[PDB]
Amino acid sequence: MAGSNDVAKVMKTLDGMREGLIQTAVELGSIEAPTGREGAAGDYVYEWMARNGFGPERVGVFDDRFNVVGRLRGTGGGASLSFNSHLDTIMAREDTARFADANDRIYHEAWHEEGRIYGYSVVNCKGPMACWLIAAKALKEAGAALKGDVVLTAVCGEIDCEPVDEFQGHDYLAEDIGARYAISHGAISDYALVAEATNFKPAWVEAGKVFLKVTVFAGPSRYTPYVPRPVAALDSPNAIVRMAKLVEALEEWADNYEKRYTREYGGGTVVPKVAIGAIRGGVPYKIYAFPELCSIYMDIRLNPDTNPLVVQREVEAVVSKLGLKAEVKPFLFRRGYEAQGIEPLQNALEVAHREVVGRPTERPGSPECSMWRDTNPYNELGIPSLTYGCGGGAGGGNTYFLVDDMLKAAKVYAMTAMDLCNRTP
Amino acid sequence: SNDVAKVMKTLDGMREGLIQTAVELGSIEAPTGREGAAGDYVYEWMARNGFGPERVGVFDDRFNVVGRLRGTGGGASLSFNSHLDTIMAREDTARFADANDRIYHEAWHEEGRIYGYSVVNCKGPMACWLIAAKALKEAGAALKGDVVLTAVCGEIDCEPVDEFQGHDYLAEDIGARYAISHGAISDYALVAEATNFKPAWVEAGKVFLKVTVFAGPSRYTPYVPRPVAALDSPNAIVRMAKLVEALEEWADNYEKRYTREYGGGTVVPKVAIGAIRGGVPYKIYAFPELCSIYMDIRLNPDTNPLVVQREVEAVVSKLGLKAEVKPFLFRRGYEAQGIEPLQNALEVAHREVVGRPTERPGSPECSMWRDTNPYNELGIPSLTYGCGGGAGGGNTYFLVDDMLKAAKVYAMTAMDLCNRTP
Ligand SMILES: N[C@@]1(O)CC=C([N+](=O)[O-])C=C1C(=O)O
Ligand SMILES: N[C@@]1(O)CC=C([N+](=O)[O-])C=C1C(=O)O
Ligand SMILES: [Zn+2]
Ligand SMILES: [Zn+2]
Repeated sequence: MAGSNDVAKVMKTLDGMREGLIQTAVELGSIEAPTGREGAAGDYVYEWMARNGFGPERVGVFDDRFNVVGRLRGTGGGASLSFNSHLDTIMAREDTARFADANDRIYHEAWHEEGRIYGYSVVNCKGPMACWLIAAKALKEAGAALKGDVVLTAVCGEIDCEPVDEFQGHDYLAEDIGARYAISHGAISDYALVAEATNFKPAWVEAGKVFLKVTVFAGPSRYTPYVPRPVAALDSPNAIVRMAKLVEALEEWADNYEKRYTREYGGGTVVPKVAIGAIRGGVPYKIYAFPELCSIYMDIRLNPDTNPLVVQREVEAVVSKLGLKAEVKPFLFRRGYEAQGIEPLQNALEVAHREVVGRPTERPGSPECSMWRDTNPYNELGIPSLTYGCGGGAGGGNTYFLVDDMLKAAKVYAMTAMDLCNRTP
Repeated sequence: SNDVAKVMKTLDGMREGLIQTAVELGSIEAPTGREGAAGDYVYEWMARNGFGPERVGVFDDRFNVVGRLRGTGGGASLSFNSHLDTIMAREDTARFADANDRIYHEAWHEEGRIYGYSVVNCKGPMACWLIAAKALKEAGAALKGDVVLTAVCGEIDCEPVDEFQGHDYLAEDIGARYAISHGAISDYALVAEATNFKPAWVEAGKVFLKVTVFAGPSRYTPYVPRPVAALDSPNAIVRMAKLVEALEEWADNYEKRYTREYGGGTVVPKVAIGAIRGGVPYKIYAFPELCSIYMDIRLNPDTNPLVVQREVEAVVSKLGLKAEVKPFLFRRGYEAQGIEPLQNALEVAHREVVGRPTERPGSPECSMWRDTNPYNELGIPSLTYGCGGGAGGGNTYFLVDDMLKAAKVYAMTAMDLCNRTP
């Protein structure tokens, strides 16, 4: 495996699909699809799949935020392979609170130039998606012989947004309604390749995460004309002032956390990092009396073998060490996984890659193995899964794909399927 | 120590609140899909008793309720978990001969007993640990670790499929797993359900299959071809009738073949055809070219859903029928790992309160869906334990005496386990 030169026919068929590949990627990439509003992108993919005869279904918690699942049905007796990429993209209509430059052309558009396709939404993640969409089209139209099904899974809400506090429900949900939902409601297979920009480097371990809301307490609040001064920062009745000290302690803890929990796996080396993604205390429209509490929100990545409570307790000890009183409240926990029994997919992939790209695969860097990918939900559910695709990673952060690379990735995908899907499950 | 004795007879002094909480909770209409009001009651109950509840939910009218009894520090934390939804809706006339019988929809205190399917499943076991927590708090029990109080929506096996999508039809995806994934974590979790004081720490997974038989061509009744052998009938309903018989045979043997013994219980994974539809009753002058059944196939923890799908496809091809066999639900079952500390804390409290070692649970009770699966899936070793016979069995009432024992077992388990070191 794979096949004979059933492969040759499919490779040429893909050669002839270069314009479709670019067109699909630009059209998809041009659709505004920040997490929370992936619907329009979903609709595009549904119709694309319908046109091409993959019998898509919308599989979603919400009628405007859904996954799209289609299939290329095999003849029987082979392993099934899922291809998966996500529908949502990074920058909403205006993320001025995160980024200082929340509106550049590259951040909200996509176009074909030279032999490149530009746009963050192409890098992450409409480009890799176009690649396996085309791969499947070629397989279908070439009449490739496949015993197993190919499952086509475009998912919403991959990006790490989460409800918390007063931000609840439809507008703020993500991973809970995405890949895991799609799989749990029918999109199952023997194996799954998650297409993301990895520069043709396969990973099959990823991090989990625990998000902590840390609320430091102080008080009592006083009207500004009555505030006691001077007072040592850690004793300040202003929770914001205490939080400032806590923040630098947590930064120290974080510097060492990633070192202490670094851990090497067959699938990659996890370097689990920590960042303080938000802070808020008091409200901007009533500032005449300082707040008795102040909260930060921490993103703490987990290697697959770390219980979230171990991390919560470590943060609680940083707080205690400072003599502060705080609530350390988790509001998100997802496990990361190393794929188990990945070998058949890893092998079929390695063989396809060598043929198409012409060299052995390189091992990915740590960040690419220490993040969230939808390989976690697949592996969680017993579907061995790895991530692989063309392009320098979005978090790199790349701003374009080479059309040559995309075409290579499409071929790798088609070859992988023609091999793996003809193995007996 | 000697808090135990104090708590024990804080609890016997609470028989009134236990009964009232169970009857009031059980009296709230809360079929899966409409569990909101039950959630509100639980939230308000938690708030009055100082457990600082939070609504944790995908929808503002279908949510989990998570509360907490905070420990002094340095101990293991324990979740108590029960679900807010109940089995019967007043409209389930499609399922039950008399879907409006009082036992399905009401709860009441009579003599020694509390009647109501909604108390058996699951307001009764919920009241048990609600009261246990209240007793632990008020008696000022010393606890190093937290007790996490987790009332979840959407535990019951309802699922979207076909045109039935979204809010009204979701369940487990927005229930316990959602609650845990969004903060309700602990070192251990006790899922309070009716188990007749027998602990289970293995449960089944499941794959739901939509099986659609194709036939045709459809004809206006005055043109229908007869006689035609069943398997050749242009009427998909007629073909499906023969397939149903074959799948019943497969199901008979399936549970034998995949029966499997675990430390946490013996799993006997069963199969049932839960629904059928072909054609529509308001247009019956031309028979349908397709007909669908919907299969509930339980999985032991070590069975891949695709193996099962293939087996069903094999039954179809042996009859020589054309059909789509389509999975529309798959969830894994788990045997807990590292359950020993909870198992032990439970066993000690149980022997003391109930006065005899625990027995292994009956196979159905560890061959079903329970929210131990999400906890174990997420690395929180979890077992299920509580008073009374299983609703699915199904039992109709709880003895208030049993409810009290359960509450005491819960309280004692916490005082032990939450004072061990994490
Ligand atoms: N009498 C009817 O109009 C009613 C129903 C059908 N039909 O089953 O398509 C045909 C008729 C016909 O012969 O015209
Ligand atoms: N897991 C359930 O809650 C859901 C469904 C039923 N039931 O269909 O009777 C019973 C259960 C039980 O009593 O454990
Ligand atoms: Zn991505
Ligand atoms: Zn139940």
